[PDB]
Parts: sequence; structure tokens; C-alpha cells
Amino acid sequence: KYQYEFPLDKAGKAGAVKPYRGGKNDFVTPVSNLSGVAEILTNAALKATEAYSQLGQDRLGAVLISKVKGWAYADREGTLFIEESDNNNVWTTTAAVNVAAGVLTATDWVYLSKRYYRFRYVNGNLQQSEFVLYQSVGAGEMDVRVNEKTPLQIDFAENQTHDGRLKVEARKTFDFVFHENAESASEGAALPVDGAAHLLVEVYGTAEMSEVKFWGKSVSGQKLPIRGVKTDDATTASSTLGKAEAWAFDIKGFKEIIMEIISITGGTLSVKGTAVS
Amino acid sequence: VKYQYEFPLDKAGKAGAVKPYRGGKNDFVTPVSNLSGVAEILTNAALKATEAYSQLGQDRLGAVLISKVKGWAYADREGTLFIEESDNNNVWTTTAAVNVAAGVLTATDWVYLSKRYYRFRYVNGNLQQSEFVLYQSVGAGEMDVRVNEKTPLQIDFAENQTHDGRLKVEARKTFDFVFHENAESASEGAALPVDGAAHLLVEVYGTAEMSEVKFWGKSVSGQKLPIRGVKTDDATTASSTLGKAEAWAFDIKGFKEIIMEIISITGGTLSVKGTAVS
Amino acid sequence: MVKYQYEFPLDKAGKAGAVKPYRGGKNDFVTPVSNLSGVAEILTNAALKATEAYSQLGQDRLGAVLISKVKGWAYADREGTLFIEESDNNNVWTTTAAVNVAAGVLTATDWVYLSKRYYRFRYVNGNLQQSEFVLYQSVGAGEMDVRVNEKTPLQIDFAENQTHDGRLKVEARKTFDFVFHENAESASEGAALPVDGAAHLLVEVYGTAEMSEVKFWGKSVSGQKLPIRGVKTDDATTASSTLGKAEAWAFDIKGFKEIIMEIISITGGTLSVKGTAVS
Amino acid sequence: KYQYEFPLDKAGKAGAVKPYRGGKNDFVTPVSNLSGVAEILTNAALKATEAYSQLGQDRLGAVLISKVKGWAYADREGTLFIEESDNNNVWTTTAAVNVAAGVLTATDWVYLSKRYYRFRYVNGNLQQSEFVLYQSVGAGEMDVRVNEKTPLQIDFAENQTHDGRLKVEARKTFDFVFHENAESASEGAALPVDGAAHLLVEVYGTAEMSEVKFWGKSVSGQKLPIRGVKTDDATTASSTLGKAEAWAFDIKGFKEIIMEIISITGGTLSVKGTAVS
Amino acid sequence: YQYEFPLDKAGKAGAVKPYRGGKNDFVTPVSNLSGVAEILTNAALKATEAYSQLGQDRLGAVLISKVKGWAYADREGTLFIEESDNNNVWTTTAAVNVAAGVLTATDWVYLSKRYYRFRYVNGNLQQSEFVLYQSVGAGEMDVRVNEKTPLQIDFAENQTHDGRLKVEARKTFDFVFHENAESASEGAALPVDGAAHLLVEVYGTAEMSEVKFWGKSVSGQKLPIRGVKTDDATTASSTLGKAEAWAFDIKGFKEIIMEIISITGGTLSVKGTAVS
Repeated sequence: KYQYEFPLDKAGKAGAVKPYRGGKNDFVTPVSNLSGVAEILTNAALKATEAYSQLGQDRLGAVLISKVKGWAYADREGTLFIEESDNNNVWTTTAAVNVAAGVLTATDWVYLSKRYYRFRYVNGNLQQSEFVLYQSVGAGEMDVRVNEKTPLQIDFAENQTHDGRLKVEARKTFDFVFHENAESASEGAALPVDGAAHLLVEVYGTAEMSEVKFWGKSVSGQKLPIRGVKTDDATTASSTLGKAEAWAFDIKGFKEIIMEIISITGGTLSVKGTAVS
Repeated sequence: VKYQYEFPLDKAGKAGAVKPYRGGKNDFVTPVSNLSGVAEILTNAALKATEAYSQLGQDRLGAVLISKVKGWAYADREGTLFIEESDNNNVWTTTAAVNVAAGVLTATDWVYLSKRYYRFRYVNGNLQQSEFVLYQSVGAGEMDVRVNEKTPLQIDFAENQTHDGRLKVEARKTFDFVFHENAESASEGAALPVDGAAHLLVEVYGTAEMSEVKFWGKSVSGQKLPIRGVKTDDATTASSTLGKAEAWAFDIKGFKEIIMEIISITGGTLSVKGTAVS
Repeated sequence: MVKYQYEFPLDKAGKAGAVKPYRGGKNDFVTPVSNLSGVAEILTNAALKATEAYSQLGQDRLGAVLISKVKGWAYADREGTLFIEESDNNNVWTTTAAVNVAAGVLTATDWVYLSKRYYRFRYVNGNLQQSEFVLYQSVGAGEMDVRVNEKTPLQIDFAENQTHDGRLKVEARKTFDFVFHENAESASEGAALPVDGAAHLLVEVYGTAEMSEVKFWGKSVSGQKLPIRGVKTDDATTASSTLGKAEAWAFDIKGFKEIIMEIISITGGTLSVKGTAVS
Repeated sequence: KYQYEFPLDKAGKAGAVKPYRGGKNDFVTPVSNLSGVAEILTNAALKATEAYSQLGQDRLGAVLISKVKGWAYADREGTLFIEESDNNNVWTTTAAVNVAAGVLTATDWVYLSKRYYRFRYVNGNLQQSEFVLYQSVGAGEMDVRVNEKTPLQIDFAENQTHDGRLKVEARKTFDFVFHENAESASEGAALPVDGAAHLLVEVYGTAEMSEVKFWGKSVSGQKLPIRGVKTDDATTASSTLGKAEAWAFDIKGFKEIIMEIISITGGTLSVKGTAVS
Repeated sequence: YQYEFPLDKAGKAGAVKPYRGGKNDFVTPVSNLSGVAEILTNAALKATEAYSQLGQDRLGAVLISKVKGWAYADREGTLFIEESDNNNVWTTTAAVNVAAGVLTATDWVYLSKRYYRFRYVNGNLQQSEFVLYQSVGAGEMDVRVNEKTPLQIDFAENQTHDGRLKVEARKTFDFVFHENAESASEGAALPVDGAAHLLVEVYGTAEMSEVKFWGKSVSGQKLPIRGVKTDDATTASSTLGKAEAWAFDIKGFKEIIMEIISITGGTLSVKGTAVS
């Protein structure tokens, strides 16, 4: 017999309900998810350095336990361990929380992975005169629909922002091979520009003599001479007879870039670059 | 079979599946769980080496409309748990597959079902089990919810969508535009809508023996204003050209429209096409 | 009238309840529940002739349970079409959703959020007689307030249409037009462009005025006017003012608070000064 | 007494449950939050311009009412008012919704603040022959944890985007005081660059003579001369003897910028700027 | 009470409502306990008089996580939500002014200590009407949001500017090529990693020194690069000087090297900032 009393309906029928609406002419069953219920594991005061160990709790049964939370109160300091075991014999510690003297201490919800869970409480160097340890468990996952015309109010971790701004990377890089160890004249491979703005082209190899002609393609598909800027001396040219050098191009608006070996003698030539946004 | 739980009695001696609460334990509440938290044990029969357990097909269609299924397996030896679906309860397709290591509780994800029938199928590995249990949970339905907006929820981007803690973004857009296609007479041709583009590359090409293209933008008044372009081959700056088989780069920031007008043309055709970039 | 194979467990005193035991000792109880959205009614399992229709009687949403939404499942050995329909008068129907039901394939509708008073399912069989057919209907109601408690940030995912090569598509550029002067017929500073993070400005000067002088100004922190230089589009002239018209001037305005195009003098008609600022 | 029938378990016991699983060997209680339940307030047809007024409903009781929603159906047009009162005597309208002839009309959920709520319905200029008015109420707030390992797929409002692209602002602006009404030589305050790329500096005041020297600091902390471009004539210099003028600086890669007054006579000088990203 | 449980077809009472067109299905209306309230008091207080609820232990079969209050009075007062670990010494968690004749609600207060209570202090006028209600909650349901269905987000006001998301696209890092070098070496190679601009400072006691400016692209061979000196806009691929800074366009490079070719009569440092 408890202190609560179930109310009666108009015909004298008891129910675990509350009345509502202005005339108290409707009924509703008050409920709590099982995550809101708690079991008291122990209130036995521990000696200095003495431990309480809950018997292994099997998660597997009619209710499939997914998670566990603890509350500890003691008049002296100790440590609450949440532990897990796949064999109910060898235990690993999933969480450990300091329980200060005279301070209600709560764990987080711990999402379980192994088959068995337990609480283990180790008292500190002073004898408790007062101790309670409570355990809650939960289960399952309900589908929910957020109102389509009520946006979720979001913001970003302070680590993902600077001065209230989201940190973004707008620049992308990719390398491209026009020619690798070419030993004769050819256009080689055409770089697809794909929104890139800037291109750095390296010309290098054993070739005693070589000529590289700088080309872009726009809408017609015909090759158009483009000018590059040589890194060492700022020479601007639409071709080179040289090597062990690099050329910078503004390629905004082009569809393709071609570095054509027009002629080559007495060795090989590689033509490779990096395109940037 | 009586369990160790006992329903409490109210003040009038009435049993209920309730717990007391408030300081004086003078109120009651029914503990509940959505059915997604309930599980059925499918089998605990130990399998021989390579032997399979197959659940009979479960019809999703019923008084309770099953939307999703989740499994747990524990075995002292290794095996594989398959979640399968069938529209005819005869031919099975595998929706999910999980390796179950020896002595390790293994869980599937929630699998959202599409076909009419679902089942678990467990294939034991090369060693006979001495201990095996397989649990199945199902869910149904969808609760409409209004999220209390007192504090925003913190969101994050996939590690695949970030680089050095930065969100990867593409700010640049590209579009091609035809000013003139095989024009055989003088006209302004089509006006490019700038729409926040910053840079334009214009190619002039065709059979025309002679042609003049004049470079224009429009700002707020709608009157044509001469603009200057830079020719790709020699870095010539000009507001028009008598040439072809050439391309001209323009800064178009702030313009509403760009026009490449053929002023004159003889002895063939001329195309004028470009690519605008932001 | 109706006895199933489920069995209610007993408490320590032998009392049945619609509960499951839990905790290691099975010394606690919990009532398994499902929101009504998870429950279904079978509307029909009567096999239809070729082209024959099933029409559910209009369902009134208004009642002790206020129906907000409806979802359907259909299975048939032959192809057909499932319609979710609505009516304010239970007589004239509009189709809210229609789904093709392939032969031998469980077909689900979306949840349909209802607006009219009455809802129904209508199923029209295709050109082959069914030998097997079931049609299920689920309904829901209400809206629960919730508080979302997260221990980690929520991970977000973008539509494939919102991304390109694993990058979020963004527009960083904004454009706005501004009127400094419209058909001015006398000298004045006119209106001050608020720069507000814009970087580039194009200014057009046009009108009937026979003579005019426009002076180019920016304001920084003090609010004192500072002469600024523009580049004329037609010939790349750089200047801090103009006596001309039917011309446009490009300005780098990074760091300025305001831009002013002052008509210093004007005779023999009117003058407009208008521009576009770009970020 | 209704057409539904409670099923029986294997031992013949009735329950407000449904069977589930393949063998129908498990049970579940179908539930609805009370927000899904409705009361019919009235079906009494109104004269032209006649009102229905619900008696004030007290939110305070065993169920604490948080919110209210209405549905109205009538063969003629009218207006549904949701009203609140702190004294159950003076009524303020929180929401008013037009109810068209022959069209089910729903309000939004209205979150209540005063002690009492009611519906008031005012019929239009034509006598009703058919009218029903339904009220739903809610209460409370459930704590929930959203699945931490599953991405939410989100979609941007058309107002958040342009041509399918998310609208972003990459540029930031901040004002900085190097000197305010200085009347003597000093370095003044050092601008922290913090990723800014461009600086506009204004020099102004009564000083008869002044020299301002333009400095940046890199990693060592030593001052390095920098060059600015004067806005009116494009003069490039690392210092100025002038005032009522402004200087533009490229500050990319600098840690700090200093506008040093080297000398000043016969009045005061202010040096202020705007840094941009 | 005025409510009546309906009967099923066999005459069985239940806390249910009928539904579907034929009223041939049943459902149990429920409310989470957070929707339920207890009336603590309706005893009218004298001027300045206080009501104090006895300490409520959160620890029990139902583990109380949170509490919310409503107060109504015909005269003004103050509602305090308080917490205690010992049910003796109280700290105030929340305080809400209650205006005359105005229903006043607290927020949900998420409890930390073992015991909670409401304390109400009446103002300077005797109440003739007063009620005080208390709701509690417990637990936390795991949920899957909008599994098949796209949802909209809205950005924090702090992250937005004229309807645009504020982003920082520019990143900065400092790099040491050389610190107090006393002999010739390449020093450390800056990884460019998408940086576009580099500022390099050269400083120290060295009487004489040469720094050569290098980039590496795809081949891995050093390529001469040109810098612009901050003081006079000199362009060069090397310097014999110090107490100077050089700006480089490094777009497209993989690495940057500031090589000390020679050094006499002291030390030299070479340090920079790379930006995107």
C-alpha cells in the first residue's frame, strides 16, 4: 500500500490516469520512459578503501539494455566505475567519476557494447557513514518527425569557427601530367580546367634541345596561344626552348590547357603542373 | 512463471504497473518503452561447424506495421549474422551482414525494411558452438516532435567533407554563352547576363574574310559602354578587334550585361562565344 | 472473441500485466508501447478483377482522436495504383498522392499530412485479375515537445545536388545597385553608398546635361570626404573626377565606409549617377 | 459502447494491446500523446453574426496545459479566435483564423502564457446549418538524444541559396585606432592583422607639421617599412608629411601594422583605418 | 471525476479512446510525467511571508532530472527554485518575479544536487489568492530524426550577416626556415598546402649572408622564385641583405625553401607567414 490513490471515473472505475480539460471530463495515463526509473544498488556504508561490486547485469533479455547511468551520494569521497564484460568474468572500465564528500555525483549515459555491465564503487581513505548508489537503464530508438517548416536552430563548435565565422577551405589543388619522359613531338595530355584559376607548369628532363608551346582551348576547341610568366626572371612568353624552369598561367575561363612539345632531341622531357582554384 | 517484480498497490489496494514519485510518494507514473526496446530471443541452439540458423520469414504487414529490425548475436565461436528481406517469403536478398567474433556481443545497425518479409540467418564458422543466443528487436511508426529552440544544436561536417578542420567549399561557377553563332551579317547578337561573374574569356573564330567585333558592357542605364579586353597571345589591350582565331579576357565585375557586337563582316561567317567565371 | 499466442507475464504475487521484466534479477517491469502511427488496419484483402477499383468509405479526421496523417502499404500479385485522397464534403475527392504498385512488390506511400476533413484510399487494379491483394492503412495524431540533449555535435550530410567533387557549392559574391543621383538638375553630394564589405564599384554617368562635373569621394573612419580615383572603361583613364558623361568608372572601394559621387556643377539638362557594388 | 474489442492473451486475459512478431506471440499497448486527442466543444449551428464562447479553461491542474490547437468546419464562413486571460474575465486574442465555407480549417499549435484559454467563434453574415469545433491540448517536454553516428540529410531554403549555391560572406571588416588626437611622437597602437589582406588608413587633424612612417611586423617583432598607395593620386610611399589623406596597404602575411608618428608640431593628429579580409 | 472510461464490444472498461472511421480500434492517451503537476500550496501569505516546500529527494524509483514552476497570486512576490546536497543548506538556482494577477512560469531547471524545493516570498501586500504548481521530469529517449525526409536548418544569429553565412576562407601559419643559423644550409622546407602568399623576414647579427629563394613543384628540383621587398618593391630571386622582408606568390608550389648559401660573422634567422 502506497500514499498515491488512483482516481475513479464517473462509474467508479479506478485507473492510473489524471483528469484534464476545464470540466475534468477527459483522462490521460502519465508515463515515463524506463530511462527515468532507477534501482537502488546499495546503501551499505563502506570501510576505508572497501569496494562495492554489482553482480554482472546481462543486457540480453526481453528488454534490450542499450545504456546505463549512475548517481552516487556519500559523506566521504570515492570513485564510481561503470564497467563492461563479454564473459561476466573479465571487466574493462568504460567510465570512472570522482564522487566528492557530500556531493550528489551523476555519470553520463554510457552506451554499452559488451554483453554485461556493472557498477563498482571504491570508497576512499575515510569510512562512509552514509552511501546510496542508483542505476538507470534505457533501450530502443523511436523515429521522430521534425515539423518540415520549423528549421532546426544550429551553430558550430567554437573549434570550427574564428570571430563568429565558419572556417572554410575554398582552394583546391590537383597535379596533372602533360608529358612524362616524352622522346618525340606531341600535344600530350589536355588538362581539364574545371573551374581552376591558376596553373604552375614545370619543364624538366635530359633533352638537349626542346620547344614547348603553351595552348588553351575555349569553346571552339581550336588551340589558342596563352602566355606564362617564368618564376626565375618574370619572362612572359607563349613558348620556351628551355628546361629546369617553371611557368605560371592565369587559366580562368579556359576549358583545356595543352603544353605541346613541338620538337625535342638528345633525351627526354617531362611537363607536369599543379592547377589551383 | 512469476518474476521478482511486484506491482505496488494504491491507497485503496489496487495494483498497477506504476512507480510512486514526488517527495511524499503520493503520485504515480507508468514506466513504458517503445517496442524498439523489446527483443525476442530467436534461438539458443548451438550450431555445428558451418551449420546455419534460418528464422522463418516474418511478415511486416499486420496490426503492428514493422518498419525496422536490429539484431544482437553472442557466440563462443565466430560466425556471420545476415539480415534478409523477401517480397515472396521464398527468395531472400541480404540487406545487412555482420561478422560475429568469438565471445564478443555483436550488434547490427537498425535496418529500415522495404520488402514484405524479413528474417535473420546466422552461419556458424568452422568450429562447433557451445554457447549461442540471437536477439531481434523491431520498431514501427513515427512521432511528430517540436524541438525546443532555447539553445541551438551544435552540428559538425563529415571528416570526408573537411580538411585541416575546414569545410571544403567550391565558390567558383563557370558558364558558357553564345554571343554569335555563324553570324553572316552585322548585329549586337545575344547579351550575356553577368549575374555576379567576375571574369570572361571570349573566343572569336570563323571563315569571315573581314570582320570587326566591338566590346560592350551595360550598367544601370542600359546604354552600351565600351570595355577593354586583353588578347591571350600577345597581351594586346583593345575595345575592339578586326581579327579572329583569338581570345580576349575581360574583367566584368559590376556589369549587368556584356555584348560582343559584329560591326561589319564580309566573305564568310563569325562565331563569338565565351566562358564567364565567378 | 479473439485469443492470440502472446502471454502476459506474472508479478511476484501472480498478477498479469502487459509488461516485460528487466534488470539483471528481472525485478522491475516496463509497459511496451507503440505510438498509434505504428498500428495498421487491413482495409481489404478481396482480389479485384482486371481494372476493378476498391474505394474505402470516407474517413472523418474529426473525432476523439484527431487524425493528422495517413500512410499506406499495398501488396498484390498484379500491378495497380494506390491513391490517397481527401474531401471537405465526403462526396468530391481530390488526389493527394498516387503510387504505382508493381506485381509482387510491397509498395509504401509517404506519410501524407492531411488538410481536408475526410481521407480515403482508392486502389485501381491493372489489366490482370489479382489472386492475392492486401492494403494496410496507418494514421497518426498530435505533436510532442522535446528537448534535444547532444553530447557530440550532430553530423550533417549534403544532397549530392548541393556538392561538387566533395565540396559544398557556395556563392561568396553579392551584387547591389545604388542611385547616387537620378535626373539631378543642380549640384549636390547626392546619396552615399554604404560599402558594407563590397570590394569593387562600377559607376555610370549619363543624361542630357550639356556640362557637368562629378567628383569621386570615399569616407573612412573620420567621415571626412577623401578623393578616390576611378578607371574609365573605354580607355583606362585614371582620375578623381570627370567633366564627361555616357561613360563608366571602376573603383576599388575595399576598406571605405561610404562612396559619394558629388555633382559639383551642372548646366543645360539633367544627370544620373548610378552604380553596382560587388563583394 | 464501441465496436473495438480488446484481444485475449494465451491464458484468456484481455488487454488494450496489439499482437506483433511473425507468430503474434508478443504484445504492445498502442498509445497517443494527449496532443493527438480532441474534445468537440460545440456542434450548435449559429445565427448570422452570432458567437460561440467556450467557458475559460484553467491551464493549472493535474495536467499542466502548455498549448492548444483548434479545428473548425462550417457550411458558412466565420472566424475562430484563440484567446487567453489572467483573470477569466478580460480576454486578449492570441490568434484569429478565417474559416471558409465548407473547408476544414486548422489553427497552429498556440503556446499559452496566461492562466486561462478559450475558443471564441464568430459566425459571418449567413446562418450556419452545419458547424463543429474541436480543441486539442498538450503538456510537458520529453528529453531526447538524437542518434550520434547517423548524419542528418539537410536541404537549404531557397532564401539561403542562389543558383543552388549556399550564400556565404567571406569578407570581414574592422576599424582600428593607431592614434587619436596624438600631440607627440609615438608608434601608437599596433593593428593585429589576424588574416586581413587590405588596410585603408586615414590621417587627419590640426597638426601644422607631422610625419607618419608606415611599418609592419612579421615573426621577429622588428618593424619593417611598408609602402601604401595614396587614394587621390596613387603616390606610393613608406611615409607621409601630409594629412586629410588616405593610404591603401596590402598587409597579407604581416602579424602587425604600426602607423608611427615620427614628429608632430602645432596641433594634433589622428590615424585610423579599416582592415578587410 | 466527470470522465468516464468507454467499454469495448464485450463490456470491458479501458483508459482508451476509439479511432478509425468505424471506431473499431483503440488507443491509450498518455502524457510524459513532465506534463503533470502537483499543487504545492494555495495558502494565502501575509505581507513579506514565505512558503518553503520541504526538500524533495531526487533519488528514488523515479530519478528526477528537472523541475518547472507556475505561480499565480493577486499580489506580487518572488518564486525561488533551490537545491541542496544535505537538505539543510540551500542555494538558489532560479528566481522569477511574480506580478500581481499574472500567471508566471519558470524555465525547466535541470537539477544537480540531491534535493530541490520551491520557496515563495510574498511582497508587501497580503495575498487573498495564491496557487503554486510544480512539474518534474526524468529520463531521455534515444530518437532517429527524419530518417527518410530532408530537414531545413537555420544558422545562429552570431554566424549570419544580411542572410549570408559568415565564413573565414583565409588561414595563416608561421614557419621557421632558419633560426640563428651560423652556417650555410637549405633549412626547413615550408609545405605550401594550398597557401597563396608568403611573407619572409630575414634578420640577425651576420656581417654578410646570401639567401636564395626556391620553390619545388612536381619534379622535386629547386626552382628560383622572385620576391618583392616591402620597403622599395625590389624584385629578386635572392638577397645579400637582412632587416628586410620579401613577399612571394606561392600558388601551385608544393614547397618553399629559403636557402642560406653563405654567412660570415654572426647568425641569421629566416621566418615567414603563409596565407591562403
